[PDB]
Amino acid sequence: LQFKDAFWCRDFTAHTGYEVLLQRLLDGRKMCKDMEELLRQRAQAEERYGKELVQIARKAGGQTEINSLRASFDSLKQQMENVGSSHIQLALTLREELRSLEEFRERQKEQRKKYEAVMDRVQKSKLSLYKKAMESKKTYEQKCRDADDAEQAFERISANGHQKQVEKSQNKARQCKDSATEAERVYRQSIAQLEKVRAEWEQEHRTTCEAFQLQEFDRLTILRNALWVHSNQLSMQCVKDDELYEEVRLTLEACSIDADIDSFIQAKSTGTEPPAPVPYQNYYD
Amino acid sequence: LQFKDAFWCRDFTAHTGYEVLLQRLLDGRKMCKDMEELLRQRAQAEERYGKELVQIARKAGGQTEINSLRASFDSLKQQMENVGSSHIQLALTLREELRSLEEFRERQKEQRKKYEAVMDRVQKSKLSLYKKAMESKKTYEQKCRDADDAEQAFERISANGHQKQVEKSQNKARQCKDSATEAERVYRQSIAQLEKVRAEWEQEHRTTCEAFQLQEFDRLTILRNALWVHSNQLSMQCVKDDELYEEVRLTLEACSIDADIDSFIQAKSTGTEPPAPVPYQNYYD
Repeated sequence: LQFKDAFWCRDFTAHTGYEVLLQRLLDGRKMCKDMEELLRQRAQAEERYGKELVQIARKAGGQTEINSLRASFDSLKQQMENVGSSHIQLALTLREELRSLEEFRERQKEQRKKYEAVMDRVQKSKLSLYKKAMESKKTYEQKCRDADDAEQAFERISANGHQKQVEKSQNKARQCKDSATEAERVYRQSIAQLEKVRAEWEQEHRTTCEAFQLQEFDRLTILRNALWVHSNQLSMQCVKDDELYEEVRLTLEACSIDADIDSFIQAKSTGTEPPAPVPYQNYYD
Repeated sequence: LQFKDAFWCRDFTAHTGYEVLLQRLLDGRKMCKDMEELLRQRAQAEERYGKELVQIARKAGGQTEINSLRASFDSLKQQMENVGSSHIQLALTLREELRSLEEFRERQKEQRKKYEAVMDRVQKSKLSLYKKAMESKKTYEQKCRDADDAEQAFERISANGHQKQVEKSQNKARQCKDSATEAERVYRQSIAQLEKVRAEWEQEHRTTCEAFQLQEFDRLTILRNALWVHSNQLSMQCVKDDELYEEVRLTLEACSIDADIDSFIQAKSTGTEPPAPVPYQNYYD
């Protein structure tokens, strides 16, 4: 199905098809803004979260610990900062995707406005010339009835009437037929002018429908792609973080409880022999 | 080598080995607090981050969109709330791990204080009896020098001195030797009392060292496992989030651009034929 084949109106004076299509583009524009707002707020959350993780890592303690357990705790603080910075970078990625959608939306608005100007102009002219044609049609039909009455009035009083009275109706019927001829010419001219604009309107409408369908195809394409890219970027963030936390686990594999205890003893041992007992010392021996 | 075999002092009055071991337990207690503070702050970040994701999802728009693209956007909002709620649950998980370490830390302090009480009592008694023994040694040696002087005074005048003077110095020298003998028995007893406490101190020291080593083994074990659990819980969060974002991609695979355009046309189509042209209508037909 195409837009150009499904949004016509049997009513000559109705442009509901164009109104419905234009309303769809406005609804699509709102959808693009909502997708933009979600990216903006998500980016703000990621930056706030990422900065907080970095602050926790930089301010965390562990300075009284030594050896392999210290190296494992230091690894966690280091990888926390790496995750936090990676989320700050993710916020920049989301804001670039947001900027791309923002550019696409205004580009579509610019082109949409041009078609709106053409359609508004030709639709107003079409309804104006239709109004004039129906006014000319009414006048033409009244002038015909006026001419028929004048002719019937002439034939009536021309059977036993005075030449002066007949001459009055003779001229009145002639003037009425002249007015009917002129009203027909104006009516025919009104029909010709309306037909010229109707042909232009039909082509512009069909042209606009093809353009509006291309905009909708492009918008649905870029919005579906944006959701796919967004979901992948979030999934890629989970993979990056998992790899960074794995670095902590790898350090933990090198953490041996016995080695740390042996390391403390070797570094801080004060002596291996208890003090000798205090004996009695004879002052003369 | 063990704590009980490596933290002795050859100096009888020094307990640096016990002081060094006690300092290590205090440093280890600070390390447990630092691990507690990191978990506490990480939980706060996860709760704040999780709550923000839920609010973004609940307030996000998309109400003007229809059909499969709407279902994809609604899927993203739904999975955002599921991720946000999952992070709030993660914060509760972290606070339970934090509570477990807090309980372990205070249990160790309670037991540590008990060993400190035993060591403080026997070390002070050991230093007290040593001080008294050295005082008895000083008194005993002074009484001996007094006896030597009294004996030297007797030997001086016993060659050409008056019998009365010689007898007088003989009695003074004998009385001084008696005082030195009495002071010797006091000195010998001081040594015996100190030796009983020295043996008691040595056994208590060895007992405390074995206990302090068991505490260090327990602390290093629970802190190593806490880091392992923490890293695993964060990695499990990456997998949970990745599974939730995968649900969005599954919805996107069912998103067809042609189907959405066809669905809009079928629902909003206004007509398939353009309006007929307005002809000139002869009043006499």
